[PDB]
Amino acid sequence: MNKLAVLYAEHIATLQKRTREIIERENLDGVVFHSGQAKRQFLDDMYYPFKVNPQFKAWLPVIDNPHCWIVANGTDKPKLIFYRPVDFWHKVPDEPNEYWADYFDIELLVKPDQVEKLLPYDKARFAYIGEYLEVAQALGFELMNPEPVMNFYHYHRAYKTQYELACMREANKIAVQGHKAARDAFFQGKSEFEIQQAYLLATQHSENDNPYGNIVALNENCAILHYTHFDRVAPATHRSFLIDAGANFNGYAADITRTYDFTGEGEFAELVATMKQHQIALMNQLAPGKLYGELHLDCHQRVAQTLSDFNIVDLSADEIVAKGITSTFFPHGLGHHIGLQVHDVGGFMALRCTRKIEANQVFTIEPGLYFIDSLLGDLAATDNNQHINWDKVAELKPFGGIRIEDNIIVHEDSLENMTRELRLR
Amino acid sequence: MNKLAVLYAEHIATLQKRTREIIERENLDGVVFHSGQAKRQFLDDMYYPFKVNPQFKAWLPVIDNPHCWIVANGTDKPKLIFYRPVDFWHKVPDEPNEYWADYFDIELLVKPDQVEKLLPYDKARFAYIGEYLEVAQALGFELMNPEPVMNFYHYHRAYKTQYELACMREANKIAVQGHKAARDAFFQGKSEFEIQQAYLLATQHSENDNPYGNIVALNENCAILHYTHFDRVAPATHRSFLIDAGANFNGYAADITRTYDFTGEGEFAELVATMKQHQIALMNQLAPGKLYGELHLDCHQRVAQTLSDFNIVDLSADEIVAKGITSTFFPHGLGHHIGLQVHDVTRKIEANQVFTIEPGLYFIDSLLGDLAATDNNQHINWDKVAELKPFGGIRIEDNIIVHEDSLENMTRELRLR
Amino acid sequence: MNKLAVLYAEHIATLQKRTREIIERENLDGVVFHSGQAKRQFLDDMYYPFKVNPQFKAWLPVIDNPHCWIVANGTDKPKLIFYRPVDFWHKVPDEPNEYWADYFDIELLVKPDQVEKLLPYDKARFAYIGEYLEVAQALGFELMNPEPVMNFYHYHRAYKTQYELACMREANKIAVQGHKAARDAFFQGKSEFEIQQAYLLATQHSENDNPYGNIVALNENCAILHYTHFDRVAPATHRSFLIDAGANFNGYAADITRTYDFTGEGEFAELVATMKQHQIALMNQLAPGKLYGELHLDCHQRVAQTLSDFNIVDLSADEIVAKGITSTFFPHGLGHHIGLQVHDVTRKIEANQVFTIEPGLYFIDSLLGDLAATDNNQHINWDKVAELKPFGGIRIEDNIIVHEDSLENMTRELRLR
Ligand SMILES: CC(C)NP(=O)(O)NC(C)C
Ligand SMILES: CC(C)NP(=O)(O)NC(C)C
Ligand SMILES: CC(C)NP(=O)(O)NC(C)C
Ligand SMILES: [Mn+2]
Ligand SMILES: [Mn+2]
Ligand SMILES: [Mn+2]
Ligand SMILES: [Mn+2]
Ligand SMILES: [Mn+2]
Ligand SMILES: [Mn+2]
Ligand SMILES: [Mn+2]
Ligand SMILES: [Mn+2]
Ligand SMILES: [Mn+2]
Ligand SMILES: [Mn+2]
Ligand SMILES: [Mn+2]
Repeated sequence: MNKLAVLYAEHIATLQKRTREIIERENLDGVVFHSGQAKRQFLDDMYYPFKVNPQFKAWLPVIDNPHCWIVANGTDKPKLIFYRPVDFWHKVPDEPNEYWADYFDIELLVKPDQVEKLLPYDKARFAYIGEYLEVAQALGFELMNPEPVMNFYHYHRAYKTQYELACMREANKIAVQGHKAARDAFFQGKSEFEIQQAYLLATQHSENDNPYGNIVALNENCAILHYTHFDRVAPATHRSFLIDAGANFNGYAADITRTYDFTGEGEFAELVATMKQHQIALMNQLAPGKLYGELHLDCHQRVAQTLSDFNIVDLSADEIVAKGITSTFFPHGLGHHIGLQVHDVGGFMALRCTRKIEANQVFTIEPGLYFIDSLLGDLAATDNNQHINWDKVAELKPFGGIRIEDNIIVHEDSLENMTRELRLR
Repeated sequence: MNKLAVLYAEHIATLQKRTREIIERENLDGVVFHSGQAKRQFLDDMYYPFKVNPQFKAWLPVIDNPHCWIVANGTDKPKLIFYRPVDFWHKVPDEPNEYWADYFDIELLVKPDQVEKLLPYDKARFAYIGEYLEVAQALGFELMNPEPVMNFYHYHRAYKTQYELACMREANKIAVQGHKAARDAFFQGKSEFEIQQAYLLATQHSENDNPYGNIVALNENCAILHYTHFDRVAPATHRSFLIDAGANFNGYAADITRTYDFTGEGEFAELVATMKQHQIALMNQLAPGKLYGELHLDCHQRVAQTLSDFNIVDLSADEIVAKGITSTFFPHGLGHHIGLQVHDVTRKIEANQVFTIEPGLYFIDSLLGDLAATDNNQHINWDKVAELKPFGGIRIEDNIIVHEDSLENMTRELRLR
Repeated sequence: MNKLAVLYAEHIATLQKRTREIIERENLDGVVFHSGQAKRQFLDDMYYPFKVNPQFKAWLPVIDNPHCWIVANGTDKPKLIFYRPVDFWHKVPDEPNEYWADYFDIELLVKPDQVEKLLPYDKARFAYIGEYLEVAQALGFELMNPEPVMNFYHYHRAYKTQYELACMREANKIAVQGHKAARDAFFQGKSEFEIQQAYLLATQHSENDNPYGNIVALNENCAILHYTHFDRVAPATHRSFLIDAGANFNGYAADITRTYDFTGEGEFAELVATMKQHQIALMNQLAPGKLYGELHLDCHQRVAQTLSDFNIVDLSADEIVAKGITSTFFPHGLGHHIGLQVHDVTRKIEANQVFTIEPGLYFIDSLLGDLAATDNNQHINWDKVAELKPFGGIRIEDNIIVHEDSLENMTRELRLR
């Protein structure tokens, strides 16, 4: 059989159920999900890569097809207007024939402007869920992405079905295959660009195939949080390596990060090691009922406990915390839900210190320690400048920073660290 | 077909399951729910209006019928003993033939005394849930409203089934109709008595149909938190109007309050608009996991803020809260659960619970006098107090359903400004 | 009709469900539970008393039978290999014809070795849960107590099913009978040994039947937390008495502790009454969501308050908790989970869980001596310890079921004070 296919059946049933609750709560005849269209480059004839509407790939693993429409009410079989053009120019895939095809009443669409006769006769009562408000309005839809319907699905999107969890496991598997190849490459001393190419080859992913734009940084670039470029020339000296990169599976994202030392023995190599442990401990705290805010205060606690131990700051943890200086070394959140979207949706009425970690939710735990001169500077401009070992900073500054991020499934009974279980030390 | 009908199924199921968990926990063979009886007036042949046992209508929408009995163990089908006299004096109704009828095994009772026959022969382990202790004892029951069972059912009453929420929506619907007609009557310059008549006609409710005695206050009566009368004569001039009033549907209540300024302008009209903002802002703080306490505090802050911004108290918000002055302008709670009973049976907000959000701001003598004797007296703009005094007070209250994902303000979704 | 009979259905259903949910997650075709075997005494022909596999009885109440196996997946009716040998030397029980029988496909085993014939043909994706590894491997199994499967059931074992709650109620009932008989034996000045025999006779339990090894202590013995021996000879003088004993029902256990003062007046008697308070006060801070750690810290608080009130210590409750001396008069936990195992398999108290709130205050030389070698020696009222030491200590343990709507102290609801 197909473990995935057996899971899918329940996935559909879950979405169907949520579709019924919501159109009732808002008195709708049904919800229409538009996959989107391709965007044309200004004054050109080229297009940007296509990126499906999350709300559409939520139902099925069709992420590379524009002009597809889902119309459902939760009780009847959902309709799938599937775009399958015909023209010798582009290769034509066979009609939908995989396990999910059976769960929809599929109607083939050959021309994007022919969709109206395939849609409901009276559209006034169906909610349009998509980006092209103009096109919907032309077809007769009047309810444009109703906040109530959007927040509803978004709220439940935080609770991953079994098919979703399996999908995400697959995405993690592919992503580590590449996080290791990218590792080897760093140690072989290749450039950021070469390593990035290594990661793509190992994940069999094209650049536009991955969930977000990879961060492949070396030495001081590791401090650029949102580093996007890829130097083509390998640094003179290879010191530090930080790579934030994921992979995709049926529309679900993986979001892993790893920092490395080139040798594996100096101060920095030591710093990373602390972080790893800190990271794993923060990972170990996830449990239904916990408030993210607690793991937050604890991450910052551990940061300060690290800044004090490596004499980066000549104070104690409680004071680095208290005086409020841990944020200039760890300037971002500890984690975020993740699924169909890297920084996934959810939460009571459209990550907070108040939100509660619940079962079947997926998270990233990504604590970090960075030496970001811009942020480092503003610290020297306050009467805290005194309490810091600047000589120590410049001693590490050339390594940029550290980040370790895993993707963890939270079960009612336990934690499943997809990343580490796949053995990515 | 019938939306209420479908949801009812799950209602019964829920109640049946709630019942099982409890007769097992307390080792009972079943629970008996007595609709109640009609109270005769002293020395007279007249009676009081009938008021069904809450514990009884929790199961079905039969609220105008005395001498009715429900006996269930949560496992077997629930047993309904249905009072139904026969005679020419009173109009007799067609047998129970509505959606709910099928979920019970109905036994027609033609006379109150002719009931013991239909009840369980060995009422040893059956608990009697009702007001009529003696009547029960003489029948054979011994367990009288056994506390653990009452607190049990009452705990779970805070968690409404879908059926219940649908009933509540319908009651808010009716109640808003009335609230609109009431507002109209006010502006037409009618009297409290007349505004009240208007309300009853729009809601198609008789006075004894209200889930509670309406409050129809005009001008300074708006400061009487429990104003009971309806003046037959109208005010010389019309300034303010406060109406707290709801309605009923299948035993569920709506509890809605709205305040209005007659001219729509002046300081009071703006104070009501300020209040309306706070009310909505409070309603918007509701969310599963949260402590009502939190909302209570913020409400007092909102009052503190308003008191300062309008120059009622010459102190900053924090100054007004710190000195506990707010409580003399807003003496009651912020809200309560609502359901089968208007005031339904630290505490954390949770899904499927229905609350009222009723911030208020009033100018009450008793309390302003008590304030004048606390020395805070030399901190409040007694001129501004006297200026607004003639308006009485303000209160705005909605009924909100709290879903796991969002809020459903029944009252405002009905477009009752 | 019957009692447990009904609740059992839902018991099976639930374990079935939990099994489905786990075989799939671990990619297993099924799980096999081994009741166990009777261990033979070295070089002899006598055996140890049989002690069933918790994981095995977790399904049905067959705790005295070795060579029994359960094979399930969560979807198919569960498979039961019931060991039932035949021969004139032993009495032969009828075939399993009790309510729990029908929930299984029952295959009788007459000799152990003959088990391979009834077990899964391909044992590749079957997890063996038992302690007899070599026998498993020799049978074909390879998956021996896979950790993620063990941690699964155990996690859920913390949530009892109605049936399981019934069974535990019965256990508490029986235990309380024995706890009252034991109580009287104490006042009648009997020896530890006699008191125990009194407990056993009242609870109708043979020594090996009780959940754990009963602790029956008198005087200074009370300070020995794990007192295992029973004095055959009564104490010269009768001061104090601590008894930690429980019972067994269908595999479920009771674990109650009561401390007494012979005279019923005097420092100790007082100190005991107070402890009783703190125990009831704590038993009341039990509620879904409560953080054990908060209870545990509040207990140590009351302990420090008693150490200060009875002036055992010369410091304020807080300074006592401050210098952490409290850990020398209360060296053990505040409670634990209980169910199929006495010590059942930062944490929050959920509903449908069962806890043993068991606070205590003891005069252990072993620790007082350690404490006297610290600057705290400076604060301790030694002249007071010598006045209590002769009584050993105290411990009041109850078994409470946490429901979502309320709390249920089984022990106390049974009348044991
Ligand atoms: C770019 C983004 C996907 N990486 P991240 O959100 O996991 N961590 C940030 C803070 C760099
Ligand atoms: C009379 C009662 C139903 N109104 P209320 O409880 O909503 N507000 C009170 C505080 C005046
Ligand atoms: C022997 C054991 C079952 N008793 P307990 O664990 O409840 N208390 C300890 C401190 C003796
Ligand atoms: Mn079709
Ligand atoms: Mn950016
Ligand atoms: Mn990342
Ligand atoms: Mn991330
Ligand atoms: Mn009870
Ligand atoms: Mn009153
Ligand atoms: Mn009201
Ligand atoms: Mn109210
Ligand atoms: Mn021991
Ligand atoms: Mn014990
Ligand atoms: Mn114990």
